[PDB]
Amino acid sequence: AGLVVNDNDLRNDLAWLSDRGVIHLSLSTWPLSQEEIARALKKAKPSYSSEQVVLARINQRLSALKADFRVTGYTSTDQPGTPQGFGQTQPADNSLGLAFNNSGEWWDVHLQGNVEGGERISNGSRFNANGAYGAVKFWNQWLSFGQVPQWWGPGYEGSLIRGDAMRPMTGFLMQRAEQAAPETWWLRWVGPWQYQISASQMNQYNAVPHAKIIGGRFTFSPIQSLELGASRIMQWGGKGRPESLSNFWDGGNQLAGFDFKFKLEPTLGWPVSFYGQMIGEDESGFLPSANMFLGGIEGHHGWGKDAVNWYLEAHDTRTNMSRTNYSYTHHIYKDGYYQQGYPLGDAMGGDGQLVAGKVELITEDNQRWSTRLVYAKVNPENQSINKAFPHADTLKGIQLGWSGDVYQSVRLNTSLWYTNANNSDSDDVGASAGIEIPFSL
Ligand SMILES: CCCCCCCCCCCC
Ligand SMILES: CCCCCCCCCCCC
Ligand SMILES: CCCCCCCCCCCC
Ligand SMILES: CCCCCCCCCCCC
Ligand SMILES: CCCCCCCCCCCC
Ligand SMILES: CCCCCCCCCCCC
Ligand SMILES: CCCCCCCCCCCC
Ligand SMILES: CCCCCCCC
Ligand SMILES: CCCCCCCC
Ligand SMILES: CCCCCCCC
Ligand SMILES: CCCCCCCC
Ligand SMILES: CCCCCCCC
Ligand SMILES: CCCCCC
Ligand SMILES: CCCCCC
Ligand SMILES: CCCCCC
Ligand SMILES: CCCCCC
Ligand SMILES: CCCCCC
Repeated sequence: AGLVVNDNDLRNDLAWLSDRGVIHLSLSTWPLSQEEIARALKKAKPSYSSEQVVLARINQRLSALKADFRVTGYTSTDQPGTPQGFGQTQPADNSLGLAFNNSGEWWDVHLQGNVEGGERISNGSRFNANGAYGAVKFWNQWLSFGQVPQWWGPGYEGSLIRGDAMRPMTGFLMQRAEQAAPETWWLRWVGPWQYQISASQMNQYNAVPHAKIIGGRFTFSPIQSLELGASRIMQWGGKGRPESLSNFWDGGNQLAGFDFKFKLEPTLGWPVSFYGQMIGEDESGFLPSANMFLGGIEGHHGWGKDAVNWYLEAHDTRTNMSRTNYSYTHHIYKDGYYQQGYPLGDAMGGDGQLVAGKVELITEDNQRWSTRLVYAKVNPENQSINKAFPHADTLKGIQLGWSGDVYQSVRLNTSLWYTNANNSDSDDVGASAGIEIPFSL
């Protein structure tokens, strides 16, 4: 029960089911309420065997994720050269995680400890409690405290406003549990809708210590084919900053924009969707300005009993696809829209252009083969505020992956990549490998 933070295997399986019309479920605001996954599963309409295979995997995964005790591990030769997608940015070359889990009807507790080797992202200590939260449920709302990662929007490679490519921040978070449409007769048109609010404290944020990220996101689906999102973030507070309830208003540094996802299955019967996101650095009342852009197209197919996932996605984190040295920059918050050098927005940082494609096959067996190509111009102004991509570079890379159960429930995750670069700080070739061991108590 409770929150379900960024998992990549889960998301792709849910997205497959959703875009094929077998379930109806928003996947553009993480973490997801499990109670909302459960509801969509109870009104699931499969018609192929491939679809029953994927379906059965959903609860199996949530059992894995929320097992009483869970040991996780990651090791690698080096940092990947290209930026990584949803659920795929590791903060160190070598990691080891121990988590105690417990949840019920009205509670979710995830006590997570991590120890690290060969830091990529800076920290106070090689020990940390990232991902660690406790949550309680009341009146269909989940209230959470901890270091919970989020994902805001329909993109697979990044969120332009609140992503994953950075250490999760300590704070409060609130959400609907079940996300049904409003009962009120004159609001029933809105459809399934969801809010997320969060107040967080930035870590080691030099230029203005203890800076807060306060934010809000709203989504709704008026028709099964269209989801619409809105989200806003303000960088606020800190040492030498106004921190009054008064100064805290909306009328700091702001980011704000919209996203959408349009499913084609309900009309053309194609298990294909397209999506977009537009976040701006300034706000013209109702619309944003100084805009970063993101768009993509995704498909989801059955083979025999196997499943195939693919997406093609383009990002532009310049200002209006031309102007540089303003995206993820600020004049008060001078370290920019980054924690410990790593972007709170898109994995690239600001002023970046990115096209990426990914295909993956998933066996009945639940082996998962993947292939990923990417082209990326990054940090053209060699901005120090971005430690993810310190230098102006053009990246042309390929990344292969394999996921599979090795022994009973012990799962192994490998990766292998090559990156053509002009001035990277990481080996042109490398390989990583992760492990998951769930235990009962
Ligand atoms: C003390 C240094 C951190 C511990 C690193 C352990 C990494 C092993 C992961 C194995 C996965 C195959
Ligand atoms: C000492 C740390 C080195 C860890 C490198 C392990 C990478 C193995 C993955 C192989 C996949 C093809
Ligand atoms: C068996 C009941 C255990 C409930 C523990 C939950 C306490 C953590 C809540 C923190 C949310 C702000
Ligand atoms: C039923 C279809 C099975 C064929 C799958 C072969 C293609 C996977 C290639 C993986 C390369 C990383
Ligand atoms: C079972 C489908 C054929 C397997 C193709 C092997 C290629 C090795 C890719 C390894 C990626 C980590
Ligand atoms: C029946 C389950 C056994 C599967 C074992 C697969 C081992 C893959 C290891 C490859 C590491 C590079
Ligand atoms: C300095 C560049 C050397 C990179 C060595 C790591 C690559 C290991 C991947 C292949 C495993 C068989
Ligand atoms: C057996 C239940 C343990 C719950 C721990 C909660 C910590 C606040
Ligand atoms: C079902 C009653 C619980 C209300 C708790 C309110 C938390 C601020
Ligand atoms: C059964 C209702 C539990 C409410 C918990 C609220 C704690 C803040
Ligand atoms: C169960 C509460 C976890 C809080 C961890 C945050 C400390 C930085
Ligand atoms: C059932 C009425 C809910 C009120 C919230 C309306 C969502 C925009
Ligand atoms: C550099 C070490 C490579 C290990 C591959 C199994
Ligand atoms: C009853 C709806 C609550 C929304 C909290 C912002
Ligand atoms: C309460 C959600 C706020 C989102 C506004 C864009
Ligand atoms: C028969 C399918 C071939 C797939 C090549 C990647
Ligand atoms: C991504 C592999 C091709 C790189 C050479 C331009």
